[PDB]
Amino acid sequence: KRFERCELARTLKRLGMDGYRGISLANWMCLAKWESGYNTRATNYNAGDRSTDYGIFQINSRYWCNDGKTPGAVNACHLSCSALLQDNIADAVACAKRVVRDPQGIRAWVAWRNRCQNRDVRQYVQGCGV
Repeated sequence: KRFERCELARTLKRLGMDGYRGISLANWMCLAKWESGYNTRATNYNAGDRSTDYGIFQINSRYWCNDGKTPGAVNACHLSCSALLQDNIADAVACAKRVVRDPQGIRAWVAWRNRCQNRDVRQYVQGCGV
């Protein structure tokens, strides 16, 4: 499923993302936009370390979810990576919350640093009624 901008903004808001650990909804939108283009079925294979990035937030299998094919990986969100490929993003959001509960926070995603950190992300939630 490829969410429409505002559709996703309200979806994230309903799931408790707005201001979760100090992160505004606009930042989460900016993350999803650059990570997957709002696409829940997005996946990126990293041939170098044999891990795969899953879903709307492109969450990595080495640490966050289990796919049974990433060497010496852990499953911190205690989810099968399949859970991160559903149209319903509740499980993915629970995992994204787990990710930011770590020391880096939203900085865990290099894409957020490159495309959202110290940028104007207001645009992502304008007109969405959030």
